Amino acid sequence: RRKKGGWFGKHRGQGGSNPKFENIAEGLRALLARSHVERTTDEGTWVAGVFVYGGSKTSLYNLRRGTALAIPQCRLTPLSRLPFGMAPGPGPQPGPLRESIVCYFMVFLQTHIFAEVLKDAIKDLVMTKPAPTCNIRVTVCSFDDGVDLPPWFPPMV
Amino acid sequence: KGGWFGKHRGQGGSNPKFENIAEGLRALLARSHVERTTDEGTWVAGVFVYGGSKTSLYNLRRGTALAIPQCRLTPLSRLPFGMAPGPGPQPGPLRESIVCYFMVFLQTHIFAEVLKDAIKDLVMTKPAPTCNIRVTVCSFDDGVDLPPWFPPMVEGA
Amino acid sequence: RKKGGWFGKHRGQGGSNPKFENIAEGLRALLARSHVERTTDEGTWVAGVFVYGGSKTSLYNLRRGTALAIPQCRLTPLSRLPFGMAPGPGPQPGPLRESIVCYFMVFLQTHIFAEVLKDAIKDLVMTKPAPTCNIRVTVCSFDDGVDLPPWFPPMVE
Amino acid sequence: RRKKGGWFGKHRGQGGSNPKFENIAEGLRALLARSHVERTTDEGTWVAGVFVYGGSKTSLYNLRRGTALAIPQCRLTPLSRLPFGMAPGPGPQPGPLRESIVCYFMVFLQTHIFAEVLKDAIKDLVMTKPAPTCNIRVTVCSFDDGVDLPPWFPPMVEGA
DNA sequence: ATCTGGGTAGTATATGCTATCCTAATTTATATCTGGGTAGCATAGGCTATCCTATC
DNA sequence: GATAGGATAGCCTATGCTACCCAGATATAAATTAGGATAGCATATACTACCCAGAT
Repeated sequence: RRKKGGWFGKHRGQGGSNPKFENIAEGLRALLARSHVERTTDEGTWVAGVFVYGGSKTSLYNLRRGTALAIPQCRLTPLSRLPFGMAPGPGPQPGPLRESIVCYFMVFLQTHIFAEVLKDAIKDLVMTKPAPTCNIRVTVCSFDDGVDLPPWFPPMV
Repeated sequence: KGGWFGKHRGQGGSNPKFENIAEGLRALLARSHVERTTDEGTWVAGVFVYGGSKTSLYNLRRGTALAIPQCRLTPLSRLPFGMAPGPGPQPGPLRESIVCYFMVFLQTHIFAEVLKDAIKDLVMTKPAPTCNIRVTVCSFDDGVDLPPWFPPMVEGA
Repeated sequence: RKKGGWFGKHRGQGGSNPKFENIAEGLRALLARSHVERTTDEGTWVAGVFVYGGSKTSLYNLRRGTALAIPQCRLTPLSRLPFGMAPGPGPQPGPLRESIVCYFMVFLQTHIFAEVLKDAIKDLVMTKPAPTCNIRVTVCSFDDGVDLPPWFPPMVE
Repeated sequence: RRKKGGWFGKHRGQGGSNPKFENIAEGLRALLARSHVERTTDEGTWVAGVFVYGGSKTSLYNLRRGTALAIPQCRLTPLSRLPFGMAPGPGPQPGPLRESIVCYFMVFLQTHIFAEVLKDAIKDLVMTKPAPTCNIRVTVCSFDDGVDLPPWFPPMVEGA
């Protein structure tokens, strides 16, 4: 048939459970269970995370949602396009405002050891799969200053 | 104004306001020479100007585009909620606030930091609707493998 | 439900049967690995193959398969093996003594092709499980002669 | 006359002492005693089978019982029949499995220089006397390999 | 009272979500591919006179 | 004058030959579910000069 609903009542950030994302999250947290890791931090301030890019859009988004479900203590940026970086060799370099076709999403965590573990787990999860999935590159982040947005200084929640 | 002027997504350039903003930036950036370019081509750090407002951020994006040759910009995107004070419990991992951001990648730690510092100081000189701009030293060891194919690489080299 | 009684087929009716058909097909496929004549001009029986061991039914089936595979062979009926000299200088059994192990004997014309048939039967048995592998095969060389010239020309009289 | 039946005690492949079989065995042994040979092997390996055939059924069963008690190490089997073979004429040939009425029984002897002497004795002593028995031609199997020398289970003497 | 820069509506186009087809072990039948056991025709190895010549 | 000697039984011991119909191991096509992915409102920008009032 056609798309079962254009608009589902879910704005940005309204992400529910789904069997595909459920399986992806289960695989990730099984990979994330290979080492003693902490899902959160006491202060819960976002100064680190994971950078994931490359590959097709529909695979990058699914990987983002899977990382979300696997770590309910994470913060995720939306996908967006990319520009073209510096080319190798002394030639005509591209413009700053140009739009590529490569997508990316960013992860906001608290610590960096766990962020490295998450990046490694995502790398393994991608490596287990073919399709555009392997084209999805992953790198690290370290927001030493902060991505501060007032995180409701933790009481009982 | 309004309507499709025929210009596609990502067709902009010089303007006196962004020219002045970039003059201030480079004047701050010219107080100490740094290796603004890298041999490897791929960069090791990015820029994450967030805060202010969408209009101020877009103006600063243009003022950063026309500021240095070693800079390429993503479209502005929004930021995930730290923890929403609206409801009782914590929001979902995907919940995204109204604070915007955009990404431009700079090699080396000092050159990456000074662009953000100049942006902050310039918006501090400006009125307040833009003083709420804060940036972070998002340094990545493994780096980002951006696509280096410049738009004129189809018919030039 | 249907057992096997006297079908009127005397001692010598080598009628085709799918089990014996495929057994013989496999045998002559194995027998096709060497270039040895299946007959001799004078057609005098001075050699053959000796096959024994395993269950009675396996031995009979192997004999029928060798018959169908080589229409230029002569096959003796099955019977029970004797009690050969086992190790141990004790009360050796009677010379007439017979074991519970069955056997059948093949009468061919030459000896090189007889050894080829022996090896082919060995391989054919070896590629099988069940009591089939219990079947043993050894060679024969009737240098004296099992000659018995018939006087009945069954083709026309 | 005095034809009978019923159980007579002894089982399959068991010799007996009868004057006729005694005389046949004495003749064979006397022929076999003209030249000493290794009637058995130091490891008990038989490399020469025996294929007494021909004659008639009764004259062959009696020859079997006569050869039972004349040779130290022999492995005579129950009697069976023989395949037909050739056909009268160049072209036609009978079936492969077609078996004639000439009977035989298998024996085994160690070494190739005692099996031939057994053949000669079991041929002459039983053919150069009875008309209906003058057709037991022997084709003692002169193998170049071995057979199942120990086809025996541990319960020797039908005991332990 | 002009400066002044500095933010700023009003469209084509890329998104966070929710929807809809190739594949990939994963069973799972599906045929095979050989071994049991089925009887008259044949078959052993025992018997007390039978042998009947066949033989002295 | 019995016997050489095959041969003579006939039920005892129990062999097998012809051909199979079942009784399972053993590959092996074919499904099969299930895990990947590919898609629409409603927002989000980029570009559009221009407004347009701080800001004196």
